[PDB]
Amino acid sequence: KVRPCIDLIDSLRALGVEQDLALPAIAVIGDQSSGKSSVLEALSGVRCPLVLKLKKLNEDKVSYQDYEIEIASEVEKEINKAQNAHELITLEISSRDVPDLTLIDLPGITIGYKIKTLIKKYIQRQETISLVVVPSNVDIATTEALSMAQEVDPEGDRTIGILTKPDLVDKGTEDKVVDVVRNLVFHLKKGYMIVKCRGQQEIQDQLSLSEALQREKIFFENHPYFRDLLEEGKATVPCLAEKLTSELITHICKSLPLLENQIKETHQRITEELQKYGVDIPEDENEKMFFLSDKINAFNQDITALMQGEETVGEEDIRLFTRLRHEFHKWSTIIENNFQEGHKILSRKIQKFYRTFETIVKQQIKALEEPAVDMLHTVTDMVRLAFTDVSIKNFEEFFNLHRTAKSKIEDIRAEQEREGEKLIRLHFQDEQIEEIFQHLMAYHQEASKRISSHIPLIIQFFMLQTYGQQLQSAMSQLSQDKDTYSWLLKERSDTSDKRKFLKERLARLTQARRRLAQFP
Repeated sequence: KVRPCIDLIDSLRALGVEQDLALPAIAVIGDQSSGKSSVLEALSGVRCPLVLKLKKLNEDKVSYQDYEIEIASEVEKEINKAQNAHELITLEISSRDVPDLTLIDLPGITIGYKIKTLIKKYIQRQETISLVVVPSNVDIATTEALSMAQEVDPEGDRTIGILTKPDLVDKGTEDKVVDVVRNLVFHLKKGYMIVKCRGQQEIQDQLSLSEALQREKIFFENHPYFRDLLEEGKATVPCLAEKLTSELITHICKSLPLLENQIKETHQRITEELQKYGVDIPEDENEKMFFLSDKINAFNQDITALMQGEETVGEEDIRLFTRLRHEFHKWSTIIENNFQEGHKILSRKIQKFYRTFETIVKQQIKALEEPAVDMLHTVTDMVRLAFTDVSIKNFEEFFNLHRTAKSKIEDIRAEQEREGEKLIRLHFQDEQIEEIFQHLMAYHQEASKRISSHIPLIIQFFMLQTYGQQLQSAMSQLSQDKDTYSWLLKERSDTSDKRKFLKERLARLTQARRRLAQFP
């Protein structure tokens, strides 16, 4: 309760988690000449977002990005150095008088469009308490500070007001200031406080900061309007310090369960989104082999589905096997047309008044040779298209795997298609082997059937079965050649990087859980 509640969040902040996760905080809103700079001086005792981690010392540190310096006089120079070097700068101070309190200071309001958005970036989170610093003589209605605070915190339930430099309050309107601090104008759950600090003329001398601590108490003890606010514990820096730490702790404690609820669901969101980008490539050579082999197996199964007309397809389209059945139907029609036209051609020679007629049927049969070979070509093209479309679906992220697959797909096409043409072509050399009209016409039906049957079977044999077979064999052999694993498993840098960032994000999220679970 004492100090740990604060130690908790700040280390979660040091985790770099704050980008994935909202951490309980007091954000310090600065105005134009609000003198906020001086108020922090009062608490600390000594621009892109500054984190003030304050710890009060018996026994008796600055970090820009990764690096740090150690000592209290030198602090001023280290600050301005780090800046020149929107990223968090943390400052940890420890002395007997400094409060136990962590604040985050933002650039004061005034390329301005950007500062609002930076400020809004912190303020809009219901886990942020907006700590508004405005000079007390100016109307609070006009101040940009409150307006921002109000834009984000409509009900004033996460905002705290600091009125500054109560000297320059126009005489006659002291009671208006008192109504604001007493909460009578714009109502804040967490309230108002008023403080007096280092003005223009003392910052030039820079007389001692602890002497100023005694300069407040006599300003408020003697002031006729504000003496009443001190009796009510709403005036001075030491009072301000106590209230802030009281309020911070109350916030952190209130916030915890809704936060442990928030980390879980974020963890999920990252892990769900992490799924879409595959998995890591194993360091171990053997695990590498199993990884590649599994990838080969799924390619090889998608190829298999094609071979069997089993592959999963769209509602309108049809399976490759079926598309080849339609080619094969077109082919039968070609046989049918060839058969009858040969019938017409033969009657035009027999009643034109033996082996002259044998030759004529033979020529009618040979004419089918090119339809057959075209069909060979037409079908390999379909399968090649199919096989490469599988290689796309499986190996896009692994371009060498895809490159290699394509290469085999092409190499085995050239080989199988050659073999298929050979057998088709040779089939039409093997073929040279009114009672005459019939004998020839019956001979003609036999030959066609032979041809109508074998040609598709050869096409199917070489360009679908043997083709798929060999390719699968070829791919499966990649797993034997270990010194190519490094090349084959090279993957796209785009998704390779996307995964890398998420794993890092998820890592920091996991540490967070760990430290949060440790605390109770």
